[PDB]
Amino acid sequence: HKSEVAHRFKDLGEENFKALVLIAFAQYLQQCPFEDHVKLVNEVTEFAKTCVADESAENCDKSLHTLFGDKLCTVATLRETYGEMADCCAKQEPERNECFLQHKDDNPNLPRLVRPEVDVMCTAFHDNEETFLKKYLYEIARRHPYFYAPELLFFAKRYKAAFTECCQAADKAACLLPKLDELRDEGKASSAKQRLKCASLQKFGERAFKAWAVARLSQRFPKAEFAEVSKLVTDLTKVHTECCHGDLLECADDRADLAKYICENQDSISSKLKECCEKPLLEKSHCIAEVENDEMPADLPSLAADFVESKDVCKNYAEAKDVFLGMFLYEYARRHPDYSVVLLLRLAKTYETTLEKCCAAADPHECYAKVFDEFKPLVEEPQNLIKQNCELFEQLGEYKFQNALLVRYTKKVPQVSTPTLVEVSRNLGKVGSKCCKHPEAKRMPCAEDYLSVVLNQLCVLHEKTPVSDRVTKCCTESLVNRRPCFSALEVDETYVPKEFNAETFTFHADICTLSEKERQIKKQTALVELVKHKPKATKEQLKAVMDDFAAFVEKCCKADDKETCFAEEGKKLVAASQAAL
Ligand SMILES: CCCCCCCCCCCCCCCC(=O)O
Ligand SMILES: CCCCCCCCCCCCCCCC(=O)O
Ligand SMILES: CCCCCCCCCCCCCCCC(=O)O
Repeated sequence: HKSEVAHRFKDLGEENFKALVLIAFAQYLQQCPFEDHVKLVNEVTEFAKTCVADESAENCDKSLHTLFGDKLCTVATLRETYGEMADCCAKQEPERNECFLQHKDDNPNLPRLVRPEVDVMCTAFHDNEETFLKKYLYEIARRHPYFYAPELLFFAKRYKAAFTECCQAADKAACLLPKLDELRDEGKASSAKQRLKCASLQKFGERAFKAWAVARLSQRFPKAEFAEVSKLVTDLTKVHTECCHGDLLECADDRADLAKYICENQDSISSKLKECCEKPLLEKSHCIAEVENDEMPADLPSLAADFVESKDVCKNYAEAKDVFLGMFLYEYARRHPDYSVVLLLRLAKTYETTLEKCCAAADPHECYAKVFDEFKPLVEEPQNLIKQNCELFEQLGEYKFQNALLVRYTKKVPQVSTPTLVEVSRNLGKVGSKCCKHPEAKRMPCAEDYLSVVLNQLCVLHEKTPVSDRVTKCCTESLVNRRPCFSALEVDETYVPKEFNAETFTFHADICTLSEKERQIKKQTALVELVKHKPKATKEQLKAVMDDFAAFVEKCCKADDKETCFAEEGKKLVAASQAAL
């Protein structure tokens, strides 16, 4: 163990090494062009083969942090381009790498990536596959400097497979564009989960991150003993502290070590783990982070013995409050993989709250005796919400279910901008389509997975351009209460109806030539403004107006001379709609 570069080259292989080196330079030097990075990648690879041949060669005994920072500081354009970042070069290496990380620009000033036409992509992919995917790996990495490099590499290989299958197909667009749409969405979703996990650790505390994670790991590894989950939670906390700080190497070493440990101690952890532990280094931690929940042991008793019926429950809890709440959490969670994590955390917080009041009252035992009965209004709320919404989703379809959510949320918070209202109703409509296809025992974790990110994205938007104190209130009470708080918002009785604007309800025949997607957004936009202009309208009245509108679209798109219709019937639909309301 003499050369860090040599070691990492042998472990990753040359292809994976070159890609990771490209990503890491793209994340630090986000304004240099692609060909500057390619030159750096090749110089670093040529040097890396020098060390594979002879670990004693000059410079091979250097730290990777040292080698990386030295190559950063050879860039002659550095001060002209990045300014203050060039002053990091005057430092010695502990502070130098720290100085470089401070100057990472998440959310930089780059134009949005345009998806080219399908045949443009396939010709480019065929004509120079490597530079096509690599230029795009550069564009993505420089836009997401904190995105964990190996995972970015895993997205790239999914893109490669989609172009290899689809570009040799009969209908390229039909094959490819669903695969690119799923990949785009999962890419944005991963970025947001990571920004969410890091915000939990930064603002709310290491404690809440361990609460989460105990819950999740106990659902995932229900056969494991509490001490083994505590160990894993400790390791996870370090891993994610490091990765949030932005230092790629230490983050990745930590996840590798964690992956190695889990794979050796398979027997104390989970059975559904041999597949992930068969795969190469790069992929194992990623694979484990997603592994299916193991099956719980069949012989599991009520928790009531350990956690309500004991005397020596207030003593046990006072001896180590967080270890005891963790054991409660661990036991509830391994029994309920059908629960969301946040639901298990509400149960845990409820138990804590009562032990705190009851362990210092007259008789404890009879004070906290009916404690599990407090769980049931908490469990049934998410369950009922999902049952009702999946029934609704199956009656309407996805699009008409979006419209249903659109009216609900506009009435709840009519001060939100119309595009945001449309975007989240549409987003949550697709959450119905995906999660309601699960059986009931799996709808709640599926729903939480999408809602927590939608809700955190919403809250971050809102702190920027705020609009409603009630939204602020949900976005800054507990992270755990965020979804129920939103669900509990009632229709806004204070809102002054937005004043009628004739153009907002003026339609032209271009609506017949638009895609279904853009037709629906044009119409979903008009629905929001209709509810914002008449927030008192009933479900019956709105369905009266909406049906009349869909007969005005069909009549005027079926008609000899389209655009005189849209203005003539349009005058009539508005006048009659203003009158029914
Ligand atoms: C000359 C310095 C260049 C920097 C070298 C590139 C550093 C990237 C190394 C990443 C190793 C990742 C191993 C996989 C770990 C995991 O996610 O389980
Ligand atoms: C291995 C033990 C780790 C520690 C686990 C402690 C569990 C905490 C239980 C209370 C849940 C609190 C949820 C976070 C936000 C809050 O405090 O309101
Ligand atoms: C930028 C500000 C945006 C604020 C968003 C307000 C629009 C409502 C969003 C509700 C999402 C949470 C869904 C909870 C489930 C339910 O519908 O009961």
